[PDB]
Amino acid sequence: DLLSCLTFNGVRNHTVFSADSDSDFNRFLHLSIQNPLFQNSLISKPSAIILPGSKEELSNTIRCIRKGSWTIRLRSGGHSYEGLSYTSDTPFILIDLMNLNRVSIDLESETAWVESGSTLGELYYAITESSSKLGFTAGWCPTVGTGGHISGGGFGMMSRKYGLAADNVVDAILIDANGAILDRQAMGEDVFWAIRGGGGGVWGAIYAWKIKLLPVPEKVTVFRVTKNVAIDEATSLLHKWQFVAEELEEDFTLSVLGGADEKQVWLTMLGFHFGLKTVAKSTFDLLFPELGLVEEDYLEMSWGESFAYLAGLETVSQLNNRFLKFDERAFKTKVDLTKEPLPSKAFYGLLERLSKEPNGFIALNGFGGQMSKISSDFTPFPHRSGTRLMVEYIVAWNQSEQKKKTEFLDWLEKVYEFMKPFVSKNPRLGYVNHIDLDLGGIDWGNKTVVNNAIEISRSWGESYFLSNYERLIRAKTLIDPNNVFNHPQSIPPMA
Ligand SMILES: *Cc1cc2c(nc3c(=O)[nH]c(=O)nc-3n2C[C@H](O)[C@H](O)[C@H](O)COP(=O)(O)OP(=O)(O)OC[C@H]2O[C@@H](n3cnc4c(N)ncnc43)[C@H](O)[C@@H]2O)c(*)c1C
Ligand SMILES: *[C@@H]1O[C@H](CO)[C@@H](O[C@@H]2O[C@H](CO)[C@@H](O[C@@H]3O[C@H](CO)[C@@H](O)[C@H](O)[C@@H]3O)[C@H](O)[C@H]2NC(C)=O)[C@H](O)[C@H]1NC(C)=O
Ligand SMILES: COc1cc2c(cc1O)-c1cc3ccc(OC)c(O)c3c[n+]1CC2
Ligand SMILES: *[C@@H]1O[C@H](CO)[C@@H](O)[C@H](O)[C@H]1NC(C)=O
Ligand SMILES: [Mg+2]
Repeated sequence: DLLSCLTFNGVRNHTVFSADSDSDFNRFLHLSIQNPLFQNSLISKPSAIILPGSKEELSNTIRCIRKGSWTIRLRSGGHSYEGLSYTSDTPFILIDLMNLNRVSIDLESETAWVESGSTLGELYYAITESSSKLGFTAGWCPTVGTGGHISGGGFGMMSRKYGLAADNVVDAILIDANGAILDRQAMGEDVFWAIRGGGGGVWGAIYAWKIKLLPVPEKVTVFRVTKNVAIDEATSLLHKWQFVAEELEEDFTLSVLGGADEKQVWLTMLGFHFGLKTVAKSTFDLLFPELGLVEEDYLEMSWGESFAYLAGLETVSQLNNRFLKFDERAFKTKVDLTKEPLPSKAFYGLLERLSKEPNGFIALNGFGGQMSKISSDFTPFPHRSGTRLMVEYIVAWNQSEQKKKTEFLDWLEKVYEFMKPFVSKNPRLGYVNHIDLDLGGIDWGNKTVVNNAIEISRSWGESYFLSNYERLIRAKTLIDPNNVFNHPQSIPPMA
C-alpha cells in the first residue's frame, strides 16, 4: 500500500526490510549509522527505507506515509548521539536524505542553497571550490549532516566570530506534515525561528537551507599541537586556558581535546586566527606563553584547508567524502555549559578521572566573542551572554572492547556527577545537538504521559532552550499540531 502510493506519486527509490544479512536494505541502513552503539541486531529496524531525490519526492513521500500508520524517521548525516534518526519503538519508515546533497553557491549574492542531505564537509568543500574569500560557520566533524546539525544550532571553530550555523540562515524550505512546500514567507516567522535551532525531527522535513556565506581572509592561521605533560602542568594549563579562551578577541579561537593514561596527560590545542601568523603568535606569546608554542607550530593556509586540518583530515578533498570513516567507535557523550569559572580542583579531578580511563576524552570550547553579542532569543539556542564554556565528556570503544561497555558508561556517569557542582545549575544546561536521553523521554503512545507532556518535557526542554521553550511549543502547535514529527524529546504540541 505504501509502495503503491509512492509509485502513483513517482517516488521510485525505496527498499523494504530484508532479513538477508547482506541485503541491499541492510547496506542502506548501515551506510549512515555514525554511532556503532546502535548498529547491533537487537536494535529496532525500519520497515522500509525511502531515498527521495527531489523536494517533490520528499513531499510525496511524507504524504504517502501519512495515509498509513507509520512513524516517520528522517536521516541526513546519521550523527544523532542517541541514534534517533534511524531507531524507533514503533514501526517506522526511514527517509534517508543522502541523495539530497546538492549545494548551490551564488557568488553574486554570497549565499548558498544547501540541500539537507549535504554534510558539513560537502558544504565546506563546495565553498572553498567557489571562492578563496568565503567560508561558513558550522561544526568541526566533516561527516555531520546539515539536516540535523543546522536544525539544532551548530557550533564550531568560527562561532566566536560568526555564531552558530543557524544564526546565519536566511531562508529555508520546510516540507510539513501535509507535504506542503514552505519557504520562510510561507512558514511564517515563528516557524522560521523554531527551525533554526529548535531541534531536528520536530517541525517537518527541511528540504534545503539558504545560508549567508561569510568573509574569510585568503590566508588564516591555525595550530594543532599536542602537549604531553603531567597532571600538575595539565591542570594549570587548563585552568588558565579557560580565561584565555573566553576572553580572546573574536578573530581568535583556542579549543582543547584532552585525555590521559595514568601519569601521562595529553592535551591537543586547536588554534584558529582570522589572519596571519605574526599576529597569531604575538597574541599567544602575550596571553598564553605557558603553551610553549613555537614558530613552526603556526601554519598559514586557506580557510578550506584550515577546516580540513583542524579536524585531522589528510586533504581538503577528504571534506567531500561523506562516507569517510571519521571515528568508527561506539560512544556515549555528555555535555555541560558553564557560567562561573571552573576552579583548579575541577580540572585536577577531571584529569584524575581521565587518567583512570584511557578510552575517555574531553573537548573544551570557550564562548564569548559574537556568542555574547547575539541575544538569547535571536534563535532557539539560548546560551549566549553569560555562558563561559562548553565542556564535552566522551567515552568511546571499538568492538574488541565491548565487554567493558558497562564499565565505560559507569565512568562517564561518574564524571558527570563529579562536575555537577562546578557547572550550570537550576537547571543544568544542555544543547539539543548533544541530545541526552538520560534526561528522560516521552512515550507518545502513553496517554497519561501525553496528557502531561508539556510539564514532563520541561526537564530537557528548559535545559536546551531555557525561556525559548514557550515560543517553541507555540511554533510546534502551528506547524505540526498532529505531532507527525516526534521522538522521545520532541517539543510537544498543545492538545
Ligand atoms: C557524530 C558527530 C557529531 C557532532 C560532531 N561535532 C559537532 C560539532 O563540532 N558541533 C556541533 O554543534 N555538533 C557536533 N556534533 C553533533 C551534531 O551536531 C548532531 O549530532 C547533529 O544533530 C547531527 O545531524 P545529522 O548528522 O544530520 O544527524 P541525524 O542523525 O541524521 O539527525 C539528527 C536529528 O535531526 C533530524 N533530522 C535529520 N535531517 C533532518 C531534516 N532534513 N529535517 C528535519 N529533521 C532532520 C533527525 O531525524 C534526528 O532527529 C562530530 C561528530 C563525529
Ligand atoms: C537509490 O539511491 C541510491 C543511493 O544514491 C543509489 O545507489 C547509487 O547508485 C549510483 C549509480 O546511479 C552509484 O554510483 C556508482 O557506483 C558505482 C560503484 O558501485 C561506480 O561504478 C560509479 O562510478 C558510481 O560511483 C552509487 O554507488 C550508489 N550509491 C549507493 C550508496 O549505493 C541507487 O541507484 C538508487 N536506486 C534507484 C532504484 O534509483
Ligand atoms: C565519537 O567520536 C567523536 C565524538 C565527538 C567529537 C569527536 C569524536 O571523535 C567531538 C570533538 C570535538 C572536538 C573539537 C570541537 O570543537 C573545537 C568539538 O565541538 C568537538 C565536538 N565533538 C562532538 C562529539
Ligand atoms: C505510562 O507511563 C507511566 C509513567 O511513565 C507508566 O508508569 C505506565 O506504566 C505507562 N502506562 C501504560 C499504559 O503503558
Ligand atoms: Mg546474503
